[PDB]
Amino acid sequence: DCLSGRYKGPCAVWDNETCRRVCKEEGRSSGHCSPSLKCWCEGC
Repeated sequence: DCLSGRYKGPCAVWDNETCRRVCKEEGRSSGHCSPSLKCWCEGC
């Protein structure tokens, strides 16, 4: 998996879906948020 390259900011309980969409956009499985308020994209 990788970290989004288009998402930016922290990622908290209100940014997970954001990951879902941004990671979907790139064309991955979905974005998963990290305990380190980060946005991963899954399917990398």
